[PDB]
Amino acid sequence: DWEIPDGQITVGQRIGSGSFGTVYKGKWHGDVAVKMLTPQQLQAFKNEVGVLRKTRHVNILLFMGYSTKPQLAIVTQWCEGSSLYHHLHASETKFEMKKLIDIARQTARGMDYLHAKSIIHRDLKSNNIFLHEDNTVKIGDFGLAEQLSGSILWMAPEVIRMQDSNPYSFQSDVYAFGIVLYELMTGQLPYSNINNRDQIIEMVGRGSLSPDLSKVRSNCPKRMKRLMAECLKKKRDERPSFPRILAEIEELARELS
Amino acid sequence: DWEIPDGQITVGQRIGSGSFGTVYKGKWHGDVAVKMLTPQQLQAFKNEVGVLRKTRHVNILLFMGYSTKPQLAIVTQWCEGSSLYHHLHASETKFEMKKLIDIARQTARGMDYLHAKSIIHRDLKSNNIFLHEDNTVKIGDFGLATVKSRWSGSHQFEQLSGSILWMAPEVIRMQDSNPYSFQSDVYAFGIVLYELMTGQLPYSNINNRDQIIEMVGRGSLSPDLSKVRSNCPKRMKRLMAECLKKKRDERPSFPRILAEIEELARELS
Ligand SMILES: Cc1ccc(NC(=O)c2cccc(C(C)(C)C#N)c2)cc1Nc1ccc2ncn(C)c(=O)c2c1
Ligand SMILES: Cc1ccc(NC(=O)c2cccc(C(C)(C)C#N)c2)cc1Nc1ccc2ncn(C)c(=O)c2c1
Repeated sequence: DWEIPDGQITVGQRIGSGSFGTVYKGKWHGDVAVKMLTPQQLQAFKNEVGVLRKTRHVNILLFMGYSTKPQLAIVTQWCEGSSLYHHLHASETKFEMKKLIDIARQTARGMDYLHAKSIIHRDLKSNNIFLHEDNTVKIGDFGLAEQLSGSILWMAPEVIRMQDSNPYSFQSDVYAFGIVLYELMTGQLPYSNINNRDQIIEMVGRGSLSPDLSKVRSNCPKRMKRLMAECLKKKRDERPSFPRILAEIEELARELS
Repeated sequence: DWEIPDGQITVGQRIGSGSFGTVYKGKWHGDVAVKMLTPQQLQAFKNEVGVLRKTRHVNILLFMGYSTKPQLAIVTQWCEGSSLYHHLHASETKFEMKKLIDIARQTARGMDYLHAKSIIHRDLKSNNIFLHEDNTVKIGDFGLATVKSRWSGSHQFEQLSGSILWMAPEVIRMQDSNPYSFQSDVYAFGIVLYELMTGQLPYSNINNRDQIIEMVGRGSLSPDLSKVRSNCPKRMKRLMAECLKKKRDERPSFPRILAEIEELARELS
């Protein structure tokens, strides 16, 4: 099975921490990442292992195993480099249009696979798209934790309204992908001009606010700008599905190279 | 689970073909490789899916799924680029020592993982080490041949010509009809290390295959370790010699192989 016996993993350097969980770099048949969980977090651990063991895709963080003794741990592959957010907004790594579209294609592949497996990511954003060895996209959920300040920009109008106390779906994931596409094609975050977070939460929820699509770079293909606008629509039933998103991106990638 | 429904995979270009198995490049949530088998190869298919679904490692070919309708199909990730054999021997891709050691380190990681999962590779060679995007090692078994004796308990080197260089002395002897082990896999890895550090295949000066089969089996033949390049680390040459020993019980295990290479890599920076 995927259960890793006690004493096999060599837990190294502490990478990040929050309440509930701590991530480490470790050794287990090469480089690995280990996420340690509190004994209280047993159900959450079981649900996270259950979702991760359903995935075998190049563009999804590779699940490798879990441990139950001495503590609850989730073992994945070690990602090398930084997130797409870091590249676009923290560093100033100026990518060529070819590479931008490739990242978008690799992300659509990962998202399309998840949806086919009946998995909603629930928190798709550039901070959750790892650029492994500066080339391969690895979609994961790297968060550890008003409290959702780092996810509001990618939140669909109905998610912000918490519309049925169950506002998450394949369509809300499509919306977040439209925001990732915005980031890639403009090189910036949406609502950069707006100072208050409560203004964003209120105006997006009401329908009074949407990203400025005139901010896209001059070499942004026409098909990409249309698809981004289709992904960002207010009514979720108007948004496309990922099989259509991916085929549109793949057809665009070949038309460029 | 991992069964892929009919009509999902778009089977594209034919990459390679052999007795029993044909491989294709396809589309299924991005790029994929599809291996179609004959309906008569059902047991082999089940055994191959069974072994592949036990693996989740960066340095092992990523299994993605399978289909049984209209034909038996094994779906894996699509590898980009060429094999380590192609880089070292068919081309002249001249790697720096840093990269050579990294390839060996990534291969020892993959091999160590397999052994921990109680998987003997059975046919490790530079042709089965894919250099994905010219950087990440992906160990798989890319052979489509199936050549041997189906009924032959003791059997043939006229169909195993592409694997004899990596075959341990006891594998060639087929002694006990049970010659495959973790130790025979360690031997093949010693030959991959030879290839990396010399830049050449062992016994390049010997013309007859039957001469190689006879002399290696008898103990009368072993690779010329003076052929290693001048910047080959001392630790690497010793480890290669330890991996290539005639008595299999004298060969090291991969946890140790890995530990020696990893410390060596950091010792080079
Ligand atoms: C160690 C770990 C274990 C589990 C998870 N879990 C997930 O990412 C996840 C959890 C639930 C659901 C999903 C889905 C399937 C929705 C996706 N994608 C993913 C993340 C991690 N974090 C993790 C993994 C690899 C890493 N490599 C390099 N660096 C520098 C890191 O910071 C790092 C962090
Ligand atoms: C499509 C396929 C399905 C299954 C396997 N099977 C194995 O690799 C395998 C079969 C049995 C056992 C093992 C083990 C686990 C021992 C290893 N390693 C591996 C290979 C392939 N071949 C395959 C896979 C990806 C490819 N990408 C690029 N290129 C250009 C190819 O030629 C290609 C070929």
